Amino acid sequence: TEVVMENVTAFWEEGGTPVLKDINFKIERGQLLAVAGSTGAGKTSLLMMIMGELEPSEGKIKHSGRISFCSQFSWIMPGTIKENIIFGVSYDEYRYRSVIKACQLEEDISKFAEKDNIVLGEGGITLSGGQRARISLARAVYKDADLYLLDSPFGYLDVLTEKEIFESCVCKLMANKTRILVTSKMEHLKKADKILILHEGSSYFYGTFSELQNL
Ligand SMILES: O=c1ccn([C@@H]2O[C@H](COP(=O)(O)OP(=O)(O)OP(=O)(O)O)[C@@H](O)[C@H]2O)c(=O)[nH]1
Ligand SMILES: [Mg+2]
Repeated sequence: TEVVMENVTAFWEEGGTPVLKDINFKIERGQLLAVAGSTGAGKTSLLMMIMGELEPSEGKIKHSGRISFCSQFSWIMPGTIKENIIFGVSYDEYRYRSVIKACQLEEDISKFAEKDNIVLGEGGITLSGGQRARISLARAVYKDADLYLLDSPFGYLDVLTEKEIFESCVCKLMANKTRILVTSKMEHLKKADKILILHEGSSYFYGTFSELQNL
């Protein structure tokens, strides 16, 4: 197994109300877990626990190896679009090209005279919300890691573009990788190996899309 939570309860503030309550799941190596639930349900907090920023007050957690995290808040640092995606990782042309293709960024980049050397975050280009989101996703996917934590990475994208990038990037390009995707969309839950729906910190549902269909 690659990631396990067993009877996990946790608090952001001692004496407070629990942000996660008796959470249980298991992800095998290479599987996809979809994490869903309304605002404040605890989805980002669950990712923070995997990254060691929140410790459990009850229960056990298993995870090993390097993590790549994509925040639900897209961000850019001053530098080229290539520098933002590589972000200090060693460069490889094939790997880089495959990521920008999977994130539909080749279309955006081809329109600039400077191509991948277009400068972001320095007052020149003003990126759209969807461009910043796809760049942030590409940055997280380019990093080599054992576990990918993709926190609602499809911000500002229309539903067809989100569907296409879910398929090209999360399902195809990342097919061999252990993935946790915070998402609410039906196709993503249907394609996931497991689904965890959180509600006010509790497990609203844990299982497969097919199991939920049969209910
Ligand atoms: O650092 C933190 C983070 C979160 N919290 C508190 O943990 C609770 C869950 O906060 P989350 O940030 O985990 O919820 P979420 O990801 O499911 O919500 P969305 O992004 O979809 O909007 C929230 O009630 C928050 O106030 C803290 O107290 N401190
Ligand atoms: Mg969140």
